[PDB]
Amino acid sequence: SELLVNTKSGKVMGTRVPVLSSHISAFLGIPFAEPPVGNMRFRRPEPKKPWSGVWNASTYPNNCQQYVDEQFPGFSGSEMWNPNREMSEDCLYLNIWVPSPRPKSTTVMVWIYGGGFYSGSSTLDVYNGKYLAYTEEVVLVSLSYRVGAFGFLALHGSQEAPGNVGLLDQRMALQWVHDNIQFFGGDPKTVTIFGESAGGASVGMHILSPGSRDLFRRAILQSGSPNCPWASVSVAEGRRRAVELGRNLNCNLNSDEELIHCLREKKPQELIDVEWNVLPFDSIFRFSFVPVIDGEFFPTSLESMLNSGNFKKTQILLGVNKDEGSFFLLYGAPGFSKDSESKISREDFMSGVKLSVPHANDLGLDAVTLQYTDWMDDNNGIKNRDGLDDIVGDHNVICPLMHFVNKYTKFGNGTYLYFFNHRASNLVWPEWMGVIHGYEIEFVFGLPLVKELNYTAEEEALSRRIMHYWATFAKTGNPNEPHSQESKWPLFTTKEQKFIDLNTEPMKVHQRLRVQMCVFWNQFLPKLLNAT
Amino acid sequence: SELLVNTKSGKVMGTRVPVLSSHISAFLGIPFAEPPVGNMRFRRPEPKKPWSGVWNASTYPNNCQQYVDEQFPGFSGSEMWNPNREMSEDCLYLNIWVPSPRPKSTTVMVWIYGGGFYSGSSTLDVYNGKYLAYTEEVVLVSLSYRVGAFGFLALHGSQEAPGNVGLLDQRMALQWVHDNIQFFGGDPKTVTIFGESAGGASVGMHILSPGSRDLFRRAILQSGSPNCPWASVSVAEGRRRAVELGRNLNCNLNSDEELIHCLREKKPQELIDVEWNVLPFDSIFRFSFVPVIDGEFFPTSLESMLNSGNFKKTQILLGVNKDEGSFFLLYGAPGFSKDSESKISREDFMSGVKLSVPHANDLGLDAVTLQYTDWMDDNNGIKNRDGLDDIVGDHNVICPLMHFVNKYTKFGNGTYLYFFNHRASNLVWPEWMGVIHGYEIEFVFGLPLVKELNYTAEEEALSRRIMHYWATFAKTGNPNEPHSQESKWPLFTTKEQKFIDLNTEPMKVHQRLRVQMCVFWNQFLPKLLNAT
Repeated sequence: SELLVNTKSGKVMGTRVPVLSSHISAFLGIPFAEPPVGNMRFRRPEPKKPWSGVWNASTYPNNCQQYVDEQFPGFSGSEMWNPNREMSEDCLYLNIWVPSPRPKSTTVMVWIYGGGFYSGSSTLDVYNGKYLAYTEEVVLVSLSYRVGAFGFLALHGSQEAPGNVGLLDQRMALQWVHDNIQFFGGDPKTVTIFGESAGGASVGMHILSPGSRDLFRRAILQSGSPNCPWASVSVAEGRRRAVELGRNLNCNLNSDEELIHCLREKKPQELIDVEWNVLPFDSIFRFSFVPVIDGEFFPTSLESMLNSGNFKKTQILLGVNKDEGSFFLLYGAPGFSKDSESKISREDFMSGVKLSVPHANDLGLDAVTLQYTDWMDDNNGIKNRDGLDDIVGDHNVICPLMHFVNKYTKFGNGTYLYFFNHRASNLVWPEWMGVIHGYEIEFVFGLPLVKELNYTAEEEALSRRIMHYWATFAKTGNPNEPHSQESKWPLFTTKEQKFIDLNTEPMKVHQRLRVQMCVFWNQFLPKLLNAT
Repeated sequence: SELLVNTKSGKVMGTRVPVLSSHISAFLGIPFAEPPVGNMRFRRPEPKKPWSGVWNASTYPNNCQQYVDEQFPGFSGSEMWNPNREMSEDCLYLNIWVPSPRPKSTTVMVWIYGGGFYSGSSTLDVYNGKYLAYTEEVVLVSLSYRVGAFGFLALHGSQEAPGNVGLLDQRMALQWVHDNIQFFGGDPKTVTIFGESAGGASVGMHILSPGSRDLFRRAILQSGSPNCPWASVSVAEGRRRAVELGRNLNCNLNSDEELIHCLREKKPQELIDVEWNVLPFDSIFRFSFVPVIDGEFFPTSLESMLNSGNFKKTQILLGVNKDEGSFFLLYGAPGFSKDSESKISREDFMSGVKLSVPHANDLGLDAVTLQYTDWMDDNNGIKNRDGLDDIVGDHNVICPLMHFVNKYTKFGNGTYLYFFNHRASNLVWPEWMGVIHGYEIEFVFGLPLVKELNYTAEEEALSRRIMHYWATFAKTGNPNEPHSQESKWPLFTTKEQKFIDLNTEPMKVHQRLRVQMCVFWNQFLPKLLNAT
């Protein structure tokens, strides 16, 4: 049967699903690890023990335990990111969408969801891989991994809670794909891992980590890179936060043994209820439990690795959205509201700057403020709001990605850069937020092809182009069709640094994406903070 | 006789001079101080002893001893600034242009020449006051003062060479005007002192100094302010430079007494030949012997004085030229040449930055470079050349003047600001230098009214407007005619900060002259250098 597959872990039974008036096979909720529960909480994952009989893979699995956004109850804009399944620590599963008839050896794409390492689900409607699998004829896989304290609590030196276990979950899933995707018609030697935000950072982390490199062929990074200021912490800061977490739950802190034991006795929601209390600074775009530079998963500092070419050399495709910062300002900066234009005063502007660059001394804050202020019109509410939006996006997403791309490109085999600036016609978020963090995802997964979702004809066209770029890149290492007559997406080189815009207008090639600001965030500010 | 005047110092005989087909009286070379020679070198000036008989004031006096620019022998562009009379330490004289018939009590204007405190002459063709005196019907006076070591060698604590004696020369001349201008038809209660560059800084210094304030009514500052980074030094740096000067001439350095005695035995040219060797840094727009914050002429620091309103409160008219820095780059920065377009490489750009801000540490140099670099086109030779031109002008002239104007305006009785951006059609300097430091002077003194000098009709018109603005301001404290139909030069206020352009086009009012850069030079950079 087309829905029956015998893998190395056992047999699996999928289900037939309708898609754009046709059908494809879906294998949902396939386990790739032993349930990380009880004494296994915080530990590295262990391979799923093979099973007898047939595993029923017709329904989505549970979502990993996580903080749930209740800022706007009932609002689709925010609830579309919340878990849509029961939460459980027993959540290490993967999903596979296979074309019909089942291929023999076709290109594979593995999606790694984002969510700031503190949230995320492989089961969201926006991640439904059936459209992409069907349209581009690829085997689409979406994995899952532990988030929050569950996946990143880090007490370096201890083997009970070493940290980075969430990244190891991802790796274990990639290992399963490498070992079993051939039975689903996928080519294990042609897998492209791709992800957004924390997922994009994760992809970059696997490119860097010696232990992950051999498990995939190519990579795509959307709005995220390994070197993002929020993507990782030192073992010292990791340790400090783990201890403070224990302190919030009145745990014995005399030893790692007692802290870890005390934390493993807590219900999941108990850890989640105090998760945010361990941040060192009053900040925005900063998350509690994230990857840690441990000297194991990451041999040395990310910067030294990028400088010496200590990473997988292959082709990469990556980019960012025009307004990455608006989401974080709406949720935590004074002056911003979902239902107002959020025109910002000078007061709130400087308050926002302090929140956006928490690690900066006064001189640093002044440098940022000057860099983003138009002194011929400093009380312009719209300029202050947009200036703040740019600061958050440049510092947290764009400039770090540009640093990565430039460092990677010196040793890589091919780079393709994009700048997504189309605001969906059916967005429910206010206009001031612009092209929001994460909203290019729906175009990548082809939601605009479904009439009932209410996108325009140009947005369907844009979605098909993007899906085809992504899949052709996954297949060949070049998003462009060899003999196409269509406009060509140029290769990003150290010299020209070309990139293209991604919207419904005719392709436009540019150069040096936000260089002016990035030189500020990547060269000057760091120098200033280190000297003062 | 119209050419005979009996002053408190004695009688003077002037001469009749032709001007634009008419005539006026001229009293040239009137002594206002005892010749500061011999044991008087470096000392404060003493009043000129009254004389019997008639002083022949029909010819220009000698020019004070000074360094002479020989960079372009024969070239009018540079030689028009060199002394046009015999040089001599016996040079403290003043000149007066009086309308005919002689007025009874008319507005007086006293010109104070610039020249970086190391050069300058009251006798240059561009300072011929006959045009302004004649056209606007004002009594025009031009004074002189000691420059270089002769006027600013400073060994604080010593009374033999206290410093600031060049400023005291100016003051003594202003004292003579106050005491005697009534005999020439001038109103001693309506005198406006005005000057360019070091002369403008001087004007600002008299506004600040308690001992000078009562000697004039209003002031005009052209391309210069008291707080300019090159206009003054501490008593410590002054002392240090005086000692190094002595060291260049192999003087006994055991005591001030011996140093001063050794210096007074040197011929003038001996001091001038080594004057430039005492600068602390490899620099541009920095001069050896300048005014010193002595606690006497200047009660406290200039900044504390400006902050507490410790200065003469009256009306002021001031402004700058579009390209103040080009002159200094041509003469001392790598890559610039008089006969080439001077397109600058990245190499020479950063070399120029180091030369322009000598006091800056590496972080400071980086801050400047980033502030003036277009990273989307960093190898653009024209952008680098112009960027450097802007740096020199903003740091040395414009931003310091904007700081002064904003601080002064809080306590003053009326401010009028201008931005001179017309490049004379007959300029001999290359095009890349633009609207050069000092080239608004010829329009202020009305040279464009003389056909033989080859200016256009619009430049004659511009000159008349400017002369009329200057003279009407001198007379009333407002450059505008009460019931004129002409376009009005708005008052600069703390709130609106309005200013006008000065060119051959219809008047255009603007606001916040180069605020973006000035906030960098007046608030940020100083904070950076103090913290690091």
